[PDB]
Amino acid sequence: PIAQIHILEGRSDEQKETLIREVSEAISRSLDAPLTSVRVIITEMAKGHFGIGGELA
Amino acid sequence: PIAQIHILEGRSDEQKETLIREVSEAISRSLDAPLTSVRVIITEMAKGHFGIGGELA
Amino acid sequence: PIAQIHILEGRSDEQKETLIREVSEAISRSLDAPLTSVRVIITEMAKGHFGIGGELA
Amino acid sequence: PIAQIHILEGRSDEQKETLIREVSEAISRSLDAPLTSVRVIITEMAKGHFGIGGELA
Amino acid sequence: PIAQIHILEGRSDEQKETLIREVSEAISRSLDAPLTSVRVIITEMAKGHFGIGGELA
Amino acid sequence: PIAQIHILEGRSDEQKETLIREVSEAISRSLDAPLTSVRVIITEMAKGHFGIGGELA
Repeated sequence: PIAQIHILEGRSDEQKETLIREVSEAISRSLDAPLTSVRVIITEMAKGHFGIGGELA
Repeated sequence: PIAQIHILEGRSDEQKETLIREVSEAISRSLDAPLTSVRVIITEMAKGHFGIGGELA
Repeated sequence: PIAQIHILEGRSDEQKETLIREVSEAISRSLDAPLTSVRVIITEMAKGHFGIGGELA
Repeated sequence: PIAQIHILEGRSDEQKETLIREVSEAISRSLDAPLTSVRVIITEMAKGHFGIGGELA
Repeated sequence: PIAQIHILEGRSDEQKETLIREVSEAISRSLDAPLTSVRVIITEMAKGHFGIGGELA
Repeated sequence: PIAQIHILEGRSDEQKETLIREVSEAISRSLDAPLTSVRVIITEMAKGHFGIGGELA
């Protein structure tokens, strides 16, 4: 499986490193698929590039 | 709804702020869905990262 | 500009046609870009594929 | 945060429901983000649309 | 490298198989990357979901 | 067709320029579609934003 997560900028390297592993584990557990086949892509968004209800977050 | 718009870099903060609101309004109008449920993601592409007809824009 | 809009399935072809035109006009307006240069992708989501808070919405 | 997970088709609704909840809880854990603010998109891939090394896997 | 290719539906399995192999070989060539490390995703678009200039193309 | 390729950062401008053309040619050949209708988006990922098997590449 291939997961792309869109998150707001500001997180540290450690939180994003935990994000990749815990999500890959949750995908491997829920789908009974090999952990080694799971790939995770983290995409950071600037505050001016993400909107909720037509307004910036 | 969740909209991701791929645009070329070079726009100002104001044009992208208008982009998020006007697109979210157009999605809310066309789908009769609550404006607050609409999310918009702006993804900027460098000139060397976007091609048309096999050539750079 | 290229826009991909994730929406829950269930809309008619007429509503999804309205969604493409209203969003394209909104993108062309906010960025002062040629309308013919704007492309919109509609990606439908089944009720079993979209979640909010880990729960299927 | 918004997550889009590309998986090969074939899973049941119960497995894809488990996938949405376990991933959302993993994202909320790693980023200390509100669970209700996490959205997950499941995009199924036919066996004829996914390739590894130019060969259909 | 991971490639997602949005195409209008209608192609045969043989053409979409050719598309995956030719693109993977092109990516492996340009980046000097291992072919087995290249994955290609084909995302079909209905004629009612793709627009050019706000009009369904 | 619209192709988005997720590649690791570190490539030069020339390798990415070759990537756009060779992939657009492979898409145009495999689908018998006009080369001018093919668009390619290159998305770079930092080393801390891409995982394989729950670990960083």
